[PDB]
Amino acid sequence: AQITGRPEWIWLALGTALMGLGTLYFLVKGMGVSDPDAKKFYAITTLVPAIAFTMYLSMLLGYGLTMVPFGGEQNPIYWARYADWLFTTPLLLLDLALLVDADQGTILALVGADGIMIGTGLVGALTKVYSYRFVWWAISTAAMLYILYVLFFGFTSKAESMRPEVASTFKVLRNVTVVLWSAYPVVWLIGSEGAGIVPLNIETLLFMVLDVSAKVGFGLILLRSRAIFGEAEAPEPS
Amino acid sequence: AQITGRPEWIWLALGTALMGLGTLYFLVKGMGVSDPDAKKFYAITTLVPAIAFTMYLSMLLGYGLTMVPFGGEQNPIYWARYADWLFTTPLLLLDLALLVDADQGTILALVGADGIMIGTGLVGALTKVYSYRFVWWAISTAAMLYILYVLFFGFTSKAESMRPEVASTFKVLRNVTVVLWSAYPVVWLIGSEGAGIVPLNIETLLFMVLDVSAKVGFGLILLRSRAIFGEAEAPEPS
Amino acid sequence: AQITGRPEWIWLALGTALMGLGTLYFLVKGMGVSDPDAKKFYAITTLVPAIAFTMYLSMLLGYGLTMVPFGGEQNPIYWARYADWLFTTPLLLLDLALLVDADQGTILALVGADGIMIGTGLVGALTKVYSYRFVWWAISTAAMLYILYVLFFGFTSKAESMRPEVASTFKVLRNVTVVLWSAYPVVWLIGSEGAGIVPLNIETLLFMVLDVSAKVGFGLILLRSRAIFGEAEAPEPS
Ligand SMILES: *C/C=C(C)/C=C/C=C(C)/C=C/C1=C(C)CCCC1(C)C
Ligand SMILES: *C/C=C(C)/C=C/C=C(C)/C=C/C1=C(C)CCCC1(C)C
Ligand SMILES: *C/C=C(C)/C=C/C=C(C)/C=C/C1=C(C)CCCC1(C)C
Ligand SMILES: CCCCCCCCCCCCC
Ligand SMILES: CCCCCCCCCCCCC
Ligand SMILES: CCCCCCCCCCCCC
Ligand SMILES: CCCCCCCCCCCCC
Ligand SMILES: CCCCCCCCCCCCC
Ligand SMILES: CCCCCCCCCCCCC
Ligand SMILES: CCCCCCCCCCCCC
Ligand SMILES: CCCCCCCCCCCCC
Ligand SMILES: CCCCCCCCCCCCC
Ligand SMILES: CCCCCCCCCCC
Ligand SMILES: CCCCCCCCCCC
Ligand SMILES: CCCCCCCCCCC
Ligand SMILES: CCCCCCCCCCC
Ligand SMILES: CCCCCCCCCCC
Ligand SMILES: CCCCCCCCCCC
Ligand SMILES: CCCCCCCCCCC
Ligand SMILES: CCCCCCCCCCC
Ligand SMILES: CCCCCCCCCCC
Ligand SMILES: CCCCCCCCCCC
Ligand SMILES: CCCCCCCCCCC
Ligand SMILES: CCCCCCCCCCC
Ligand SMILES: CCCCCCCC
Ligand SMILES: CCCCCCCC
Ligand SMILES: CCCCCCCC
Ligand SMILES: CCCCCCCC
Ligand SMILES: CCCCCCCC
Ligand SMILES: CCCCCCCC
Ligand SMILES: CCCCCCCC
Ligand SMILES: CCCCCCCC
Ligand SMILES: CCCCCCCC
Ligand SMILES: CCCCCCCC
Ligand SMILES: CCCCCCCC
Ligand SMILES: CCCCCCCC
Ligand SMILES: CCCCCCCC
Ligand SMILES: CCCCCCCC
Ligand SMILES: CCCCCCCC
Ligand SMILES: CCCCCCCC
Ligand SMILES: CCCCCCCC
Ligand SMILES: CCCCCCCC
Ligand SMILES: CCCCCCCC
Ligand SMILES: CCCCCCCC
Ligand SMILES: CCCCCCCC
Ligand SMILES: CCCCCCCC
Ligand SMILES: CCCCCCCC
Ligand SMILES: CCCCCCCC
Ligand SMILES: CCCCCCCC
Ligand SMILES: CCCCCC
Ligand SMILES: CCCCCC
Ligand SMILES: CCCCCC
Ligand SMILES: CCCCCC
Ligand SMILES: CCCCCC
Ligand SMILES: CCCCCC
Ligand SMILES: CCCCCC
Ligand SMILES: CCCCCC
Ligand SMILES: CCCCCC
Ligand SMILES: CCCCCC
Ligand SMILES: CCCCCC
Ligand SMILES: CCCCCC
Ligand SMILES: CCCCCC
Ligand SMILES: CCCCCC
Ligand SMILES: CCCCCC
Ligand SMILES: CCCCCC
Ligand SMILES: CCCCCC
Ligand SMILES: CCCCCC
Ligand SMILES: CCCCCC
Ligand SMILES: CCCCCC
Ligand SMILES: CCCCCC
Repeated sequence: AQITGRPEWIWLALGTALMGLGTLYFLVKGMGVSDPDAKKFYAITTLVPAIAFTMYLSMLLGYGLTMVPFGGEQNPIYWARYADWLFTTPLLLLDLALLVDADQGTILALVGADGIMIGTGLVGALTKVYSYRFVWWAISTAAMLYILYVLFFGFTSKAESMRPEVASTFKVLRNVTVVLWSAYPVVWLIGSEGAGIVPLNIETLLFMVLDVSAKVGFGLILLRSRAIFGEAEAPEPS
Repeated sequence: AQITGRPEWIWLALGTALMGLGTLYFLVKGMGVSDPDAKKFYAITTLVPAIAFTMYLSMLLGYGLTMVPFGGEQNPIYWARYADWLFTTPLLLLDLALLVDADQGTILALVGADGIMIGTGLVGALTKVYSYRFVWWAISTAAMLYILYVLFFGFTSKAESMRPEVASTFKVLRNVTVVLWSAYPVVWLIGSEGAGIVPLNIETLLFMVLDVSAKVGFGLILLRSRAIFGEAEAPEPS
Repeated sequence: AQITGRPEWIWLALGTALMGLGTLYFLVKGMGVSDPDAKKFYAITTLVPAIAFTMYLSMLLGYGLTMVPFGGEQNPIYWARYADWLFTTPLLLLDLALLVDADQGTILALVGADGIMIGTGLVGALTKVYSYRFVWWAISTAAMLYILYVLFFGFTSKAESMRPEVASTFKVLRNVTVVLWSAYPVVWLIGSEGAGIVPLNIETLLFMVLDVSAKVGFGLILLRSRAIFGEAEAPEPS
């Protein structure tokens, strides 16, 4: 943690803090919720920042950091991010899928595709041959594009099915997802794990901003809506 | 396995044996059970000691043992225990949750909180900076306390819901869980992975006694009850 | 990847290719399927070769290869296969279980037993003490035999239950499974990870042929049948 990771500590520290407080806020928010469906959205959404909190701390303390030889050098790689995403990204997808009461088959596809995206991202992050790192990047990107596709096609129906009553929240949470998520591959490609055009320091800041928005930001919007209570034809505001 | 792990072999061996026989006994016990719900409790409960059997053997053979530098020394750490618990603790929680027909949202919360408890416990077990090991211990402990809380609040209802007919078993299995589980953090804190007040030898014995009671002990009580067959208003003793 | 793995590259390359094309074919095949149940079989079955594709490539590029000291030598071990199987074997079992609408309890048992089979296989593959490698092999084999057993007993009922209408597909997919799966333990035992009677080169070819048949082969048969649409009393050919 001397020359490996240090300048970026500030972002890691802020990251940890913002994720901790977010978890505590959603935790308090969920107290009292007796609604079955509401219970699902709270559990899922609370765990997301909780898990990230854990991994951000591992990176801050230096545990979730490792050196990867490539390009003829020792490159500081935060593998901890993948352990985080492995569980948080599928969970966020569960939030969107549950809103529209997606089919099991669609959930499985979304989850599997995400595991591939993260798993291949991790392999690319640890791959010793530079050129091959981008081969893994391309496959993970295809996995992501598959996911984005599913979220926009064959995932809704207003004819009393998936988006018949209150689907406005889903549309907004979908907008954020596609926008934020699509930024990760770019950051990775230009940062320390990729071309190295942006220093690890700036890379960390970007991932911190993206993570907090995709977890806490995403969470705030979802847990404030009325869509988490009713889908048939009952809002349930209070 | 020379100076790293040796004196504790006896407990590891006994551990392995008691877990093996327990798995074989539950295995035989489940033969014939056609009851759907009963089938769930048998599958879950049989797998628990089966998994532990595997990990206890890995520790006995030396595979699930690693050296962790901290406190200015090479500390023998049985990481295998975490691989065990990662799967067995959520499974035990599934047994309790299924008994009371808990909500999905509650199951998710219980499972997620457990994964955090185990994951953070593992990170603390492998952390190179001594003082930081206890930071991970505190977080894992909070996760555990969260779980214990859930098991005692907003997890029952006699008004024909969660604990309307036969909930006596749940109460007894809950008593054992809170008592045994709460002992793990103490053992860890005073043993080899923590302060080092108790030798690894005695630590292993304690974890062996606790594990067998929380798995086989817990299993015997559950698989003998009638609660595994009926919940509505039918015991189904024979 | 110099003396460790090289001669076997051809099989790894072919493996990668056959798995890629298989995934792409099932992908195209699933386009349009609106049937809920059909959706499950397509998702599961498509992901299988997709995951294997990823791991076959990791082995081809050298990432999923490691050296394991035993027998007084450095033995080239493709650990990547276990990461593949960890997810693909349970998924294939889900296909068979879903066809007959197996009970939850039975699915859990099948899944748990498979995780043990793969996990113990992995430990045996990485174990440093030669003789102990076969102890792990025996346990994994018992796990496999348990699975085969379940697939042939207490897994069907023509009296309007599990195999009342179209169970012919299940019988054929069961025949292939038991035959192909039973070959893996033999190959492992006689190959590089075991006795070393068959060179790693030939071992790889065998696993490649077995994998493609158990994934793509198995997939083609399943995704062409009408059983994936109806079970009650409706084929749904077109
Ligand atoms: C809380 C974190 C979230 C929502 C993270 C999402 C991450 C991604 C969409 C990352 C995807 C990647 C690729 C498509 C290519 C390879 C590198 C990754 C892992 C950055
Ligand atoms: C079969 C094993 C069982 C039921 C094990 C349960 C384990 C725990 C409740 C362990 C919890 C821990 C903490 C709360 C703090 C950090 C260390 C641990 C992992 C021992
Ligand atoms: C796509 C791959 C498939 C269907 C692979 C299946 C693998 C097995 C049935 C492997 C089982 C093994 C044992 C029973 C003993 C130890 C070694 C293994 C892992 C080869
Ligand atoms: C910043 C808080 C750290 C959390 C430690 C334990 C968390 C358990 C979270 C469970 C969340 C869903 C119910
Ligand atoms: C709303 C009922 C839930 C039925 C099970 C859904 C499984 C979702 C998989 C999520 C992946 C977890 C990391
Ligand atoms: C790099 C830009 C930082 C943006 C921070 C935005 C915080 C949003 C607070 C919510 C305000 C609602 C009206
Ligand atoms: C001590 C017995 C070792 C077990 C080896 C294989 C176990 C498979 C267990 C499946 C349990 C739930 C059905
Ligand atoms: C009784 C029906 C079961 C519905 C799914 C429950 C999922 C439980 C998660 C258990 C965690 C496994 C390690
Ligand atoms: C350290 C104390 C050992 C306790 C062993 C107890 C075994 C319990 C057997 C059940 C007896 C039922 C009457
Ligand atoms: C819907 C189930 C499959 C999801 C697959 C995502 C795959 C991304 C890369 C695949 C490589 C193709 C050979
Ligand atoms: C057809 C409804 C599905 C209910 C959940 C089944 C869980 C199957 C576990 C599969 C293991 C995944 C690797
Ligand atoms: C080692 C033998 C190779 C076998 C290849 C068989 C491919 C099967 C193609 C399907 C033909 C259907 C009539
Ligand atoms: C300086 C540490 C602060 C910890 C927060 C305690 C309050 C938790 C409740 C959140 C509303
Ligand atoms: C040496 C390269 C091996 C082939 C890799 C397949 C890559 C597919 C990328 C996504 C279109
Ligand atoms: C309708 C929900 C809005 C999501 C994006 C919010 C960005 C808020 C920033 C305030 C300047
Ligand atoms: C999604 C729009 C694409 C913008 C261009 C990104 C390129 C980044 C690399 C800088 C050389
Ligand atoms: C000395 C090894 C004993 C193995 C046990 C075989 C019997 C299994 C059936 C359990 C009632
Ligand atoms: C240097 C310490 C970093 C802050 C850690 C947060 C710990 C929370 C413990 C549970 C109350
Ligand atoms: C009502 C179930 C009892 C659980 C604790 C049992 C301990 C038994 C020990 C016998 C001396
Ligand atoms: C749950 C009751 C607490 C008893 C005290 C445990 C302290 C153990 C440490 C010994 C110095
Ligand atoms: C030489 C690479 C070929 C890639 C395949 C592109 C077509 C995909 C659609 C499959 C029918
Ligand atoms: C030194 C050997 C330890 C005992 C292992 C139990 C093996 C069971 C194999 C399956 C019948
Ligand atoms: C009834 C399905 C057949 C499964 C085995 C097929 C083998 C085909 C090989 C063609 C020579
Ligand atoms: C399933 C039939 C068994 C055939 C014999 C396999 C033995 C392989 C080892 C070669 C010495
Ligand atoms: C000198 C104190 C370091 C910062 C502590 C802040 C906790 C978020
Ligand atoms: C150390 C700062 C604590 C953050 C509290 C949350 C502000 C809304
Ligand atoms: C159900 C998803 C399986 C996870 C596969 C891992 C991808 C490399
Ligand atoms: C209709 C979608 C436009 C193209 C989106 C992304 C390209 C990879
Ligand atoms: C909700 C409409 C999406 C438009 C996205 C623009 C793509 C660059
Ligand atoms: C409503 C416009 C959608 C914009 C989506 C952004 C494309 C990257
Ligand atoms: C490296 C990224 C390729 C471009 C993808 C789509 C641009 C919006
Ligand atoms: C050189 C500074 C990079 C700017 C990052 C902006 C954070 C929102
Ligand atoms: C000398 C024999 C060692 C002990 C074997 C016992 C198996 C539980
Ligand atoms: C080696 C001892 C075998 C244990 C058998 C179980 C006793 C009830
Ligand atoms: C460090 C915790 C791992 C998260 C597992 C996710 C539980 C569904
Ligand atoms: C009502 C609960 C009493 C306190 C229990 C545990 C303290 C951490
Ligand atoms: C069933 C009542 C629980 C009392 C536990 C005592 C706490 C130290
Ligand atoms: C019925 C009394 C409950 C005791 C619980 C034990 C507290 C650690
Ligand atoms: C190290 C443990 C702190 C005390 C927890 C509750 C005592 C029953
Ligand atoms: C010095 C012996 C420790 C006692 C452990 C007791 C096992 C129940
Ligand atoms: C010289 C070209 C190597 C083989 C490429 C084939 C892709 C399947
Ligand atoms: C490089 C060969 C491509 C394979 C296409 C699939 C043949 C049916
Ligand atoms: C060594 C076996 C791992 C256990 C996985 C649990 C299956 C639900
Ligand atoms: C009725 C089954 C015959 C024996 C099968 C496998 C032996 C391990
Ligand atoms: C479908 C009948 C199975 C016979 C298998 C032969 C075993 C060697
Ligand atoms: C219909 C005959 C079944 C053959 C099964 C093969 C046994 C290994
Ligand atoms: C090494 C394998 C033992 C024999 C198993 C059953 C033969 C069909
Ligand atoms: C020496 C060649 C081994 C034969 C392997 C056959 C592939 C089906
Ligand atoms: C030396 C490799 C043997 C493989 C022969 C042909 C495989 C079909
Ligand atoms: C990022 C801080 C989370 C709390 C928002 C109210
Ligand atoms: C502790 C604050 C409670 C928040 C209620 C909405
Ligand atoms: C579960 C932690 C995995 C670490 C990845 C390098
Ligand atoms: C669970 C471990 C995640 C890290 C991957 C190397
Ligand atoms: C690696 C992630 C596993 C996905 C489980 C649904
Ligand atoms: C690099 C892939 C970007 C995808 C755009 C949505
Ligand atoms: C220094 C400001 C940090 C906030 C990140 C968006
Ligand atoms: C610990 C031994 C398990 C069997 C109890 C009958
Ligand atoms: C092999 C013993 C059978 C047990 C029946 C209860
Ligand atoms: C799956 C085995 C993980 C080992 C942890 C150090
Ligand atoms: C599955 C691996 C568990 C060990 C963690 C280091
Ligand atoms: C690491 C444990 C995963 C939890 C799956 C429900
Ligand atoms: C160290 C935590 C103990 C919890 C008591 C139930
Ligand atoms: C020597 C006795 C071991 C039993 C553990 C409770
Ligand atoms: C092995 C090739 C897969 C495609 C079969 C049509
Ligand atoms: C691209 C080919 C389409 C296949 C339709 C069955
Ligand atoms: C998730 C990858 C694990 C690698 C096993 C050695
Ligand atoms: C997820 C990691 C699989 C490799 C086991 C060592
Ligand atoms: C290691 C495989 C986990 C099984 C999840 C159902
Ligand atoms: C080595 C085990 C073979 C099993 C035969 C079906
Ligand atoms: C060289 C032929 C390869 C096909 C494997 C069955």
